[PDB]
Amino acid sequence: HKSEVAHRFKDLGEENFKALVLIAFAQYLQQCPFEDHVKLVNEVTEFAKTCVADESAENCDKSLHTLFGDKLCTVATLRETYGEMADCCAKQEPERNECFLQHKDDNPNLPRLVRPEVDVMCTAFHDNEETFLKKYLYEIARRHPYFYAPELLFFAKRYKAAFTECCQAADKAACLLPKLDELRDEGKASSAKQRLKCASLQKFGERAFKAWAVARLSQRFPKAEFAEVSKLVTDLTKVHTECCHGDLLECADDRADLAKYICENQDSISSKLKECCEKPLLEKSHCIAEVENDEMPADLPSLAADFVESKDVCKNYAEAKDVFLGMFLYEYARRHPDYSVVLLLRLAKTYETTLEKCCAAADPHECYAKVFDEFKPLVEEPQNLIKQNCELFEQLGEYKFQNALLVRYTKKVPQVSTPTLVEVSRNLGKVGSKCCKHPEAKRMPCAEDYLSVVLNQLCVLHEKTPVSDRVTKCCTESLVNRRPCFSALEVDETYVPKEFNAETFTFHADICTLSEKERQIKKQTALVELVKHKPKATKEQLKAVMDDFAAFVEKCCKADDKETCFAEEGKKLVAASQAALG
Ligand SMILES: CCCCCCCCCC(=O)O
Ligand SMILES: CCCCCCCCCC(=O)O
Ligand SMILES: CCCCCCCCCC(=O)O
Repeated sequence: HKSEVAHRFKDLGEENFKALVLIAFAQYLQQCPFEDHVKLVNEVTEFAKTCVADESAENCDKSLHTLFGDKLCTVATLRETYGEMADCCAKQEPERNECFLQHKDDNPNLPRLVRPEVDVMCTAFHDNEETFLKKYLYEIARRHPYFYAPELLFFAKRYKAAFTECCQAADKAACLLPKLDELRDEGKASSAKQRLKCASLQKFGERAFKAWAVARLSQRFPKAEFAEVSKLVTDLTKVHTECCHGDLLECADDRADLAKYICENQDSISSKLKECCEKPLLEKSHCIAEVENDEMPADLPSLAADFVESKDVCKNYAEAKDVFLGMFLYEYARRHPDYSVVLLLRLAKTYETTLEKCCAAADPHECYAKVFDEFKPLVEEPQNLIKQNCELFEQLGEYKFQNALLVRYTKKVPQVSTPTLVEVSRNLGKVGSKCCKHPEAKRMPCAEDYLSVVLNQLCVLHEKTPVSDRVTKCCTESLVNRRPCFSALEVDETYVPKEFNAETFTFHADICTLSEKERQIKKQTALVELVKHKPKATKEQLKAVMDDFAAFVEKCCKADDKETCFAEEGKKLVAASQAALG
């Protein structure tokens, strides 16, 4: 066109336009004050309007990149607030922007964001909802500089809706709070999955990512043709590459184009792309990305036919080893939307391995014959894992469930810090409630989805401060094998118990007046230390100590005399127990 600005303005809309302009400036200039950005966004929104009136207007022709970088350098403090960054402003653009991208901090040093009181929020909301929302958007944006802007703007709207529906309720806290807590987990998972994808794309390479994308796309569009899927796995991979790099404009467009393409060729891909394809430009890609699995064709051959019996398996495989393996995935994946992608990748690598051992010997069509027999154990393991954990989560609550995990993982890796153990066992438990809620069909995939980021967080920390060689083995190990590795660790027999400390087992009646949250975290932290001290304790010897401690609290946090019963009856328990546990 002529005016790239006008086009995007007209396209996006004043409302979404200003929101994104802010998020953008916020992600680059993570240090300037809110008041500073609003001024920028306004100066910018005013310009764009100029172009929407007359495209020939000065600069209305300039490239978005050029215009953007021009304003960033309009920041005087730049040199003292950012210093080195102010140096980028001295280059021709290809480099100037490339320069900017570099000085983007992934993990800056800002004060953790504290959640005000429901009523303080609801009032701020009502008084001036624009600057209240804009201000909070600016706070999130600057802390997560690589979060895909449009997706962030999409959470924003989900936030604006919780306050709208809740701030008008009798019990605003019972309404809002459980909503903010959810939005928080989702937003945190989302940012972790993005970061996780770029990490793997660089660590493991284009091949692995393409293999992942194939199995992934085959489950959703089981009707599209492998040629169609390859077309998409190719573009898709190009999209993450650019998005990961950091350029929002490039990333934004790449996503736009691929979304349009998918829509025009709807029929060739899936039947469920109905809604997503009618939605506006800003929601299309996101919608499609979340879309539901199209139904898998009823009449289709068997796999053993084309991949087990066939005496060409080796001829076609050697002709092009990757295109053939991708076919196996495409074929196996669209037949199993109930499998986790990592399970699929686990099979493809098992197939690839035997295919290499058999196409090089006597009579292969007989070497790789008992291959599907090798898949059984691989499949049965995660399945049984889900069954056993969802069946137990049904016997004990989410809390009494998390505790069981606590015991399990502390015995596996006692070395791990206690606050870390709790955080992890906590998260895992939550994964237990959102996934065990689906039928045997959507379980495995649900689990892998959450587990991935959870497990990755565990490694990200451990990375910073290693503590166990065992976690490091599983963590730096195969991404496809991370989970299995951990489920594999056995009770650490090496580990030498920690010296007793009653201070660590000194509870004061304050626990009587603590939110169910702090109450648990309190009892749960003790539980961890308890096992770190006596790791050979049984579930019997432990269910006992836990139950005794159970009634105990009811006896003093409800007695006319409090902190006494907590010091007299307590002295008795730490004693009875100390002995009960050899
Ligand atoms: C912002 C990255 C923080 C990582 C935390 C991931 C959220 C845990 C997922 C969940 O249990 O709901
Ligand atoms: C294992 C091959 C690496 C491909 C990267 C896939 C990362 C997706 C992580 C997830 O969301 O679960
Ligand atoms: C230190 C954190 C403990 C790691 C737990 C990893 C989860 C594996 C799932 C399971 O087998 O239950």
